[PDB]
Amino acid sequence: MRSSLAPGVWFFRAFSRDSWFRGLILLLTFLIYACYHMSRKPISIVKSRLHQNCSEQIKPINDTHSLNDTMWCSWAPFDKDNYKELLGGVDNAFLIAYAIGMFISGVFGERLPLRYYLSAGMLLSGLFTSLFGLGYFWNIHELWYFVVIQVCNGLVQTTGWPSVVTCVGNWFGKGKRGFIMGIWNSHTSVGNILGSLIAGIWVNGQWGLSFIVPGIITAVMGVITFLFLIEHPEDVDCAPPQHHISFFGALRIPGVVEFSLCLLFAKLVSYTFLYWLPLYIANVAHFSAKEAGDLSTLFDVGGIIGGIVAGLVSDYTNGRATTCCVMLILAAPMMFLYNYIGQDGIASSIVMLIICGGLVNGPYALITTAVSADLGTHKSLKGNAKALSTVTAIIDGTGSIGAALGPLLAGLISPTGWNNVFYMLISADVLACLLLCRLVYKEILAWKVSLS
Amino acid sequence: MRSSLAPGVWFFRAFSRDSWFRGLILLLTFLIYACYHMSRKPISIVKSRLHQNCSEQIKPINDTHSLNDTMWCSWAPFDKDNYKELLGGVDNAFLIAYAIGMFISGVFGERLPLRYYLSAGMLLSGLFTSLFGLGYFWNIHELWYFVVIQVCNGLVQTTGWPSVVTCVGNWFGKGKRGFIMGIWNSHTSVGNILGSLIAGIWVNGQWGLSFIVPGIITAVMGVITFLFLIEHPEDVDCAPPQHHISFFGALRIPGVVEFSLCLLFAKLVSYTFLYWLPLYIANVAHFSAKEAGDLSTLFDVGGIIGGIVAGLVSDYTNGRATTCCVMLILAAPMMFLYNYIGQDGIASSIVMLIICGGLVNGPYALITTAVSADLGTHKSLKGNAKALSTVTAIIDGTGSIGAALGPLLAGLISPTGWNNVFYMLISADVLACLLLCRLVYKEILAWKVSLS
Ligand SMILES: O=P(O)(O)OC[C@H]1O[C@H](O)[C@H](O)[C@@H](O)[C@@H]1O
Ligand SMILES: O=P(O)(O)OC[C@H]1O[C@H](O)[C@H](O)[C@@H](O)[C@@H]1O
Repeated sequence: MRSSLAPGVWFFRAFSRDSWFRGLILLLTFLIYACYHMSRKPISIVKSRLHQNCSEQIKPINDTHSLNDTMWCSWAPFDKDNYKELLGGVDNAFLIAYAIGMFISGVFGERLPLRYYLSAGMLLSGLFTSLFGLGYFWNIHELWYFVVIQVCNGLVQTTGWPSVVTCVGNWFGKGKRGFIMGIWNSHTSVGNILGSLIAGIWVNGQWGLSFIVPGIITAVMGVITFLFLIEHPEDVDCAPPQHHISFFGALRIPGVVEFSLCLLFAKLVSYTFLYWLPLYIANVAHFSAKEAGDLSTLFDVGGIIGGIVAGLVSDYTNGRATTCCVMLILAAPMMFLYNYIGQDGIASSIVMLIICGGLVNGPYALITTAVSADLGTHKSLKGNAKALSTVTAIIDGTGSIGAALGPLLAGLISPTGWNNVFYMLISADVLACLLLCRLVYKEILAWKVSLS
Repeated sequence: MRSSLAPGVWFFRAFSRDSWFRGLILLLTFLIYACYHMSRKPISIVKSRLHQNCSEQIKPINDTHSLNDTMWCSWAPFDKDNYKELLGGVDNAFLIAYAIGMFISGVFGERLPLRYYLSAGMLLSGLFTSLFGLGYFWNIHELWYFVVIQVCNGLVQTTGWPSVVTCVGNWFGKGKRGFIMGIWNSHTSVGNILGSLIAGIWVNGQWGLSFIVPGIITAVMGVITFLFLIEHPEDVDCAPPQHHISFFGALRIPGVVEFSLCLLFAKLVSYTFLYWLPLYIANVAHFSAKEAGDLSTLFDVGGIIGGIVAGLVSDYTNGRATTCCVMLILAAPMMFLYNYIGQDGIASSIVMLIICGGLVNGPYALITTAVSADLGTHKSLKGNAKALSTVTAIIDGTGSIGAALGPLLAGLISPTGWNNVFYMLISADVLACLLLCRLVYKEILAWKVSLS
């Protein structure tokens, strides 16, 4: 009768029954959509391996050249002078089929059960990623094989996000916001920050195992999701969350017509860093393809902090739009200085990657809730759920056209120098920071009430 | 309303509230007493490193010899011809202080709370194990340092077992027996089978990190036990388990006087294999000290199977004594054949280690319950709890004198050849299989009732 309860189980018994079921559904859907971004990454890390320089390459013992070849280093379709323009098509042959997939998944998406539709997405997303890596063993040398695998990997892998938002919205109720779901939104950057560390291993050597291993980890987390997913909280009998064509008319609203071209510009800037940075940092600093991949991750370790800090500060100050304009208008001088003096001493680049990763990938997770907060208050009121569904089908529609216009435009300027790429990416942030004609003009208008 | 419950959570919701609390207390006390046996092991794996042969050793670049030395391979007290007799004292300077510690812990043991007495045992058991390994960095060359560390590591590490049996006996109630606690009794062999794989790493080279790392893993599982230990099931309000000097007179009973000298012989045989086998297998097969340590584990992977099979078969057949005499009387020809033709072709030794590990370490976990079942039925009946406590203080008393007589006797015969060691270990099994004058004569007596 002398020994009391231990501190561990006395801590663990404080939490209610509901607060464990709304607590493991964050740990499930964290590791689901992190494993999606781990799958999408290694096409962007192996680009400095499919074409390379035979001058620094040692001569082979096995005679596979004809003494004037210099094409036995390169993989075979990516061999000529256009190794940057024939690869910028393979980069968005995934993204165009992804942008069509997000639009079709707004029709045939709710008509299937969620656990049978998310787990058959993570299995056919781990199949088609690895058929891209089995091209190394079957030594297929054709451009028309590596594209159809991408156009079918883009159309399958769109089952990830519109299932995760419903699985969390059934437990928490359409737009929670706090410190916990500020941590949960780093699930799309943890995926990139360990999709480069895992895939990087096999690069120098047999690169076919850079696509097979993240094509099997996604296939196993497609089984774990099939065994342990709970859609609606009435299943385990927990508590429900506590509650709170017309297209031509939709262009007449003073809303969408200036935010559709603000999600187009924002994602340009983020996705060209997602894809073409492990080739830039290998081409300028003259590293290998393991030192190019592992150095990039310091962009994402700033992308985490830029999502935490801008989420807290926009909760201390009411209105989540005036803290996006500051970071967008401040990102441009930092990436100009990073192109200016950021590739000689590593103490400069380890600072500059983290700063231009905080300032670019920060507001990316914030401007969507910022604009959806404004479009809730209109003459077309909150009761018209179909009207808000259609006018938020448009914004996230052109948001994914800004995806496909990123690396396609980056893979045609890049043979004319890298500096012209950063002029475009600096001009795009200032063209994207023109949301202030509406949201900032309303938010500073409502701060004079602090005088009263 | 179409998606049902998943198979995973529908499986997990079948088990009652009590069956998780009596289910994690096996997973805690498995990893506690496995981490004790991981700590005790690496003195037995590094013995082929503290003294070695300079003939196969390459000559050093740094001049640390005087051209006739041949003692710069050896560690400094273990250098002369008696490197097997000065090490057999360090082997049981742990075990004598352990045998005194088990007897003192029958007096001052219940007078402390269990969670404060098991967690200060796994911390002062990870301190004094690692002070033996800090002798490599402080390069102390003295026999009188490595013994006092052992005589204080033996006296502390006796807090392990008489706390684990009370922590399980409060939940399950003095002697459960089934397939689950047949698996739980392999916790003393999983510790040896991963105390050789972990410690083996640093042997060839800096052997001081063969004692520091299992001196820190025990120190961390001394914290995990401090946070998550539950003694009595009235603490979390589960269900209680369902229930069922006099020393000179204790020698007059027809019991103890022939089982005290049966636990003395049984543990001799097991402990000389626990300690002196990674030196035998390095000395005969002429391996290194990583191939000697990793080959030994195939003894313990037979020690697991010999504990599972003899636990099931003694439940299919009533009476747990006639299945111990078979394995003890059959172990002797197999270890004779293992000394005869078991060190030339590895396909022979990989069979023979597993067979003489099943037949030797099998009944070790079974004869104690076999004798405690018989001593429950006597004229001194089950009500006299102090009488059974005293007459089971004697059997487990001399059980630990059989510990200290093992490696001490093995470290004085071993400079006269290894074959004379196996003659002693073959004679000890036949001298230990003379329990049949009492238990087998009673058990075959009660099988004629199967005729009626
Ligand atoms: O993860 P993606 O495919 O880039 O989708 C982008 C969506 O997820 C991000 O992580 C943000 O949480 C959302 O603001 C954004 O709409
Ligand atoms: O684990 P040891 O210190 O060798 O203690 C020996 C005790 O534990 C073994 O694993 C068996 O379960 C018991 O029959 C034995 O009495």
